[PDB]
Amino acid sequence: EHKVIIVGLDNAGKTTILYQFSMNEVVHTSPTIGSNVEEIVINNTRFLMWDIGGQESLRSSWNTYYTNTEFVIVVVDSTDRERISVTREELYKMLAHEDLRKAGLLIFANKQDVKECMTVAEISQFLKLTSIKDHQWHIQACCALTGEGLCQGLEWMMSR
Ligand SMILES: Nc1nc2c(ncn2[C@@H]2O[C@H](COP(=O)(O)OP(=O)(O)O)[C@@H](O)[C@H]2O)c(=O)[nH]1
Repeated sequence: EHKVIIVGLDNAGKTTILYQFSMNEVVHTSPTIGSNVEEIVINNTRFLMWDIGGQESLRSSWNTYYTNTEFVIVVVDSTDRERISVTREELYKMLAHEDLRKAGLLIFANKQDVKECMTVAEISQFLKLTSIKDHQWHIQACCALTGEGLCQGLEWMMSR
C-alpha cells in the first residue's frame, strides 16, 4: 500500500540498495507480467525497479507503472561521469509525466566510498536540482555496500 519506483543506469547500485532496505524485514518478489520491471515488496512498500537508458527508454512502456507512485528514487553512480548525462535526460522525462505529479524525488548519490567520485554538490548542479520547483526532492550521499546514508534517505521519505 506504498508504491515507490527505483530507477537508474545499470550498475548504479539499485539492487544493492534494495538488499539493504530488506535486511531484517519481510521481503518477496511480486510477479510482474513483463521482463522490463522487477517488483520487490518489502513489508508494505512495493518497489518497482528498472534500468534506464536502453531500448525500453525508447518507448517507456513502464509509464503505465507511474500511476499512484508516492516516490521516485533515482540512483546515481557518483563515479560514472561518462553516463550521468543519460540519467539527467531520463529524470526530466519522468518529471514531465502527468502521472508523477504527486511523487517526491529522492536522489541517491551512490558509491561515495570511491575516491575522486563526483561530490553531492556537483551532482546536484549537474542535474539542475534547484530548478525543480513542482516536486519535493532530496539528494543523499550513500554507500550501498555498507548502507551508510540509506537511513537518511528513508527518513526523508517517511517525513513525507
Ligand atoms: N564501491 C561501491 N560499489 C557498489 C556500491 N553500490 C553497489 N556497488 C557495486 O556495483 C555493482 C552494481 O551494483 P547493483 O546493485 O547490481 O546495481 P544495479 O544494476 O543498479 O542493480 C555491484 O558490483 C555492487 O556490489 C557502492 O556504494 N560502492
